Amino acid sequence: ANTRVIELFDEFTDLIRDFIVRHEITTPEYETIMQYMISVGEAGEWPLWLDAFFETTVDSVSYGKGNWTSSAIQGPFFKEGAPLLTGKPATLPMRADEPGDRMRFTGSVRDTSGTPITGAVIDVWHSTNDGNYSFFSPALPDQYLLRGRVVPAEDGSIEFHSIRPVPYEIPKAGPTGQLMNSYLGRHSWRPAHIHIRITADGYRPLITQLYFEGDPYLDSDSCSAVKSELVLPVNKIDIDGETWQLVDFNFILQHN
Amino acid sequence: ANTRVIELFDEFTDLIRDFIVRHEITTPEYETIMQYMISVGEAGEWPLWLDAFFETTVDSVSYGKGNWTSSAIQGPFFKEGAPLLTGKPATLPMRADEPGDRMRFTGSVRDTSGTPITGAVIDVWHSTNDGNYSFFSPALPDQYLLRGRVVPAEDGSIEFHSIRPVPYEIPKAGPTGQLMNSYLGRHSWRPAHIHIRITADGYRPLITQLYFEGDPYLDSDSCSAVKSELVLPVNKIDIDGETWQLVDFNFILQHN
Ligand SMILES: Oc1ccc(O)c(O)c1
Ligand SMILES: [Cl-]
Ligand SMILES: [Fe+3]
Repeated sequence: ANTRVIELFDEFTDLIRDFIVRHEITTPEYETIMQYMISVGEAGEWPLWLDAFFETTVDSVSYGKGNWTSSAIQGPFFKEGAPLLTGKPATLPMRADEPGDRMRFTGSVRDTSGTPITGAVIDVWHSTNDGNYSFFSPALPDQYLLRGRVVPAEDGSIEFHSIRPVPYEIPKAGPTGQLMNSYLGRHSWRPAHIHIRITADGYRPLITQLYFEGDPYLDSDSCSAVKSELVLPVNKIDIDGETWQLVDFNFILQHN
Repeated sequence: ANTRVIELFDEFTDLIRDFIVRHEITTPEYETIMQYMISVGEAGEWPLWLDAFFETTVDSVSYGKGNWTSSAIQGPFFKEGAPLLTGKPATLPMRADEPGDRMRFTGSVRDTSGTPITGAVIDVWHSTNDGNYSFFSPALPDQYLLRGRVVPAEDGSIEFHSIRPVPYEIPKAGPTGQLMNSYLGRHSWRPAHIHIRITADGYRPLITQLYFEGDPYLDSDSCSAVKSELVLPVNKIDIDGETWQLVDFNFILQHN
């Protein structure tokens, strides 16, 4: 689109060139940068690397604060074609003895006023206790597991159980890992989270994630994605052997 | 941990983050970028694209103007290992019936004091008429074509023969070319240039380029790397009833 790209480019160009000058970026520097950017290309990191530092912001622009439910970063992990789920307590598809703490999510889907949005479909997915997002892991089938679509009751409410997601270290060994881990000498962890997308004819898509109080990497997310409005109050319930974690959330929507 | 790296990178990201924001960079735009960035690596174009937009700027910090020869950007197409050329007249390795006007290059290398620098070796590389560089074109073989190393005579003069470069167009079909030609509605032409590198014990290495007077793209370089001081007159002075191009430059080197 010619005129828009023309605008941004030139301004982008000047921005970097000015960055190069003010910091007298030398040739070996240039060369390391270029080398590095090649690295990222050579592995599959661009959506990873870009989503890590920049989408939080591409996000803040696209949907922006206010009394909706706040969006959050989509991530390089979504997968279309999730199953419609409808069972006893409507569970995410998971292996047997999928490990560690069991989880319960409860909530609403109402519009500005507060009137339940019946025609909502609602995708959700999240990483195994073990840091792996199926479809993106040698360890895991290329199937629907901890992924799935859920419909709201006409009363408003929704429910699903899954397992409790936990802190994920982005590949220590990736260009992004090295950048986060070694050169910047910080860490490659995100807080425990659950990604969520919500369609509805006649409203505006929403895409967000939720995290957990007492989450050690809340203040320090690698991907600077955590808004506070989206940290989950967490009830640790001990239904014998299997310790459960229950969580509640009320979604409100854009509404075209 | 790298504090240069810490400091530049944080600023780098805050800028980009600023940039995204003031310009309302929308998700679809974001993705097109990512898609672009990716397709740049796939075309192995980082060192193309990057040098085209930024090497001019890195060049100007990390080497200064003065009574020695002005440097210029290296570009993506340098190769280490070109052969020493020693000859009746030294001649760059060239395919049979290699298309273009026969060019004859003369000059010298001396120091800021006037003394010939007899210990210098001069790398030279330029494109084929056809606008291709060896080792960087699937249309030429990975062998040293139109690359070689000349050394000056005891009296410090240099001479090589070769074909005379012509204006070069970054392939319109690349991601880089597509950006420049289509997306920005500009062109992607550089003027005929000869890349030079001089190294010599005692001296700071020089990498530069030589342009030709009249060169139609002179006032309009895609990479925007021409410098008036580096535009050689061309003397079309014929011999054996055949059409030579005569070009002469005197190199001057800084000490250390
Ligand atoms: O950025 C560039 C592109 C093409 C060239 O021939 C060159 O020397 C530099
Ligand atoms: Cl060598
Ligand atoms: Fe995730």
